[PDB]
Amino acid sequence: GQHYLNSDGSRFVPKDFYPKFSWDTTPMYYMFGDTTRLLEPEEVEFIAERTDFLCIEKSHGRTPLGAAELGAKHEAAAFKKIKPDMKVLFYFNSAYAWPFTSYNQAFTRNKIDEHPKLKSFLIVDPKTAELAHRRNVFFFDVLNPELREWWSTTVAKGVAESGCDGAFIAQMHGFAWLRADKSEDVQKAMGEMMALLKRKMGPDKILLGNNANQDIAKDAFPVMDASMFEHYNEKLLSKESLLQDWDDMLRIAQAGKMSIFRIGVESDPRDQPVLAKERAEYYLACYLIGAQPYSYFQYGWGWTLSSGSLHEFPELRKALGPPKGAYDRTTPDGWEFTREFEHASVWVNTETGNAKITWR
Repeated sequence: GQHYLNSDGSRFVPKDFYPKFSWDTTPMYYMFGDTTRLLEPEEVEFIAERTDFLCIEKSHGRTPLGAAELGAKHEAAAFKKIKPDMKVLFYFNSAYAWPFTSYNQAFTRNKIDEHPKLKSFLIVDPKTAELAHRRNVFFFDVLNPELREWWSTTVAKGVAESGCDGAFIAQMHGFAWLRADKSEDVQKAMGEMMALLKRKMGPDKILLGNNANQDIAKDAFPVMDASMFEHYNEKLLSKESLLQDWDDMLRIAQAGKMSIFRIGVESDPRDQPVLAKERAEYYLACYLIGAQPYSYFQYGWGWTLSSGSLHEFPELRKALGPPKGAYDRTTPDGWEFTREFEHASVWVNTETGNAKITWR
């Protein structure tokens, strides 16, 4: 047991800048933000005890501090005072120009016309000859080389100003459905933009791409250090999608990269804390079937500070230990899966949505 082993028995060799990893208990990732407030010291202590790897969300602290990158800067420092080697990621969306950081402050109806260069980075709706938008939030255009340069420099600036250890990049799609005849070009452009960002952050920084297991992200995946399975709808939680998650987790590990297996109970078929606490065994089991070295579980019912990060899910603190082998599909075409760890036996039926982890 001298080196962490992927489920195929190959050795996983982490990069020197990766977060800590252990099988002692369930490996965790946390992700949260609150527009209205910073974390209290006691909340920082709570989360720090439970993870070595987290991300501050897109609006955090914007009201008290005036800009969301200042929320990130504040929490990164607060966490690192406790655990200096905690890894804290800065969030930035590749698609929606959320106007919550100072960097994106111009992307509002009342300011964007005064910033013609920034405005020129945005997608136009042909039906109106006006900016495309979703509820008054504008759309970056990844096909615009000037946008790729500006955005990648901006994210690197946010990482540097906030003292974070890398970036969480939301969205890989580049609004391809708005220019479907250029879908392949969009995929390649996303790769180019991610590659610019990876270089501009400099050494020892983590690049995590949300849903970068998907085909649309194939040109971006090589430069990523990590990828998240967001499970953003019921379809992505189907028995077939979970089997695909497990395949993808192995492929990501074989590439030397990290995965985050994230669950939001908001996509469960069924009061959110009660439901999430009841369903934790099932969703944890789904992660453990496929878990790999330098993979992490995230659990809750959303992305705000109140969406689960501050609740105790007791299963996540129980002794786990290294896997004894890859999972077994109990019957070759059935939907029962098992896996044995040093301190636990995992059983899940992903067709019926039931599980049992026997902790030993």
